[PDB]
Amino acid sequence: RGGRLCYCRGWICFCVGR
Repeated sequence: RGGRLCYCRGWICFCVGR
């Protein structure tokens, strides 16, 4: 899982941390 996952999809990018 790493820790924080940032997903960028086009002109919007969100990132979630656990």
